[PDB]
Amino acid sequence: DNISPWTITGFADAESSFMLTVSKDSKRNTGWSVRPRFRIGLHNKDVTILKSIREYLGAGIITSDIDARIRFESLKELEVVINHFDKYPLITQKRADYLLFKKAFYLIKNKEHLTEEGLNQILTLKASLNLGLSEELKEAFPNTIPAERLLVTGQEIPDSNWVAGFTAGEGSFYIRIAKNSTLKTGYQVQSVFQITQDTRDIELMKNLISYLNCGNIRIRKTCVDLVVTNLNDIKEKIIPFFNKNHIIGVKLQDYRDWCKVVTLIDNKEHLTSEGLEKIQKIKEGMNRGRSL
DNA sequence: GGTCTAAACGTCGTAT
DNA sequence: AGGAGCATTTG
DNA sequence: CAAATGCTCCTATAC
DNA sequence: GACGTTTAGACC
Ligand SMILES: [Mg+2]
Ligand SMILES: [Mg+2]
Ligand SMILES: [Mg+2]
Ligand SMILES: [Mg+2]
Ligand SMILES: [Mn+2]
Repeated sequence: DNISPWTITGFADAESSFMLTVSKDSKRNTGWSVRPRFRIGLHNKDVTILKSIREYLGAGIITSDIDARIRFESLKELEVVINHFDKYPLITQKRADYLLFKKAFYLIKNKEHLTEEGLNQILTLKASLNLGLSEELKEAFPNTIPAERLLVTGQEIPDSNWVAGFTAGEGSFYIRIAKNSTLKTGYQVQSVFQITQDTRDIELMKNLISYLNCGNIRIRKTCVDLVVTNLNDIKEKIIPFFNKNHIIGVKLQDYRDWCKVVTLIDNKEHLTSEGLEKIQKIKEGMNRGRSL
């Protein structure tokens, strides 16, 4: 069963990397090797997420050693990647990374990089890309101005599957058991839904809430969590949403278990000892407690 | 004051 | 998630 | 040859 | 990402 282009970019907003590697190479005429890359790497457990992305695009090399990756490094394969994101844009601050990457891509594809002028222009871009220029690259190209980075603002969720894609990456479905004397069982049971993202996209988080019509912002010193704790919102909004917009990967099974636990809470089995014991068993085979 | 939900407040460690 | 470079193939 | 791409190993904090 | 405890205060 094929994936949706929107869950792809959603997941890519969450997990993907756009990269430029600039390495010394005296064999080249500038003395420097310049290449672009696009990659997603994750736990071996989710090889099959990459496989469904590879089936979709018909491009990309998949590896599996200590982790599992899908990479696009040739021009032929990057054309496919750029055809994708021009048609289905990113909406996090990764958009800015992408626009820099795309800039550098054209330079390279057009061979404009085999040139002092090009090489320099490509560094301005690298300087503003993800982690910027390293201490040694800063030395090799002294006082090179970082290219202007688009501050990505006022973004509207383009498709509901974008959310399913993004929460497949940054989302979490867990059950919170709290030691509390004032409950007959001695514990509080709660269903929590969560999305996490660096504070630079707090704007985006704030209207995911508007999009879903539920949840609270939580700033932890920074990061931002979108947290839904309200049981009714989980019952009427979150579950039916993800029932329509499918999570991909192993998280699907955590979602199912979680969803099963919501029913139990809904039927109030969490207020009886047998209920609590049952939930604890499901919960312990869930997220961090699942296996091979 | 008993029982409970919501959510504020808190932290660990590795998948990404 | 993000990084860098040696190894090998290409034209 | 020199340029492109393959392959594989290093780093570390946003989730 | 996912696990844990404390606090505000609703409802009976
Ligand atoms: Mg991320
Ligand atoms: Mg994950
Ligand atoms: Mg990082
Ligand atoms: Mg993460
Ligand atoms: Mn992530």
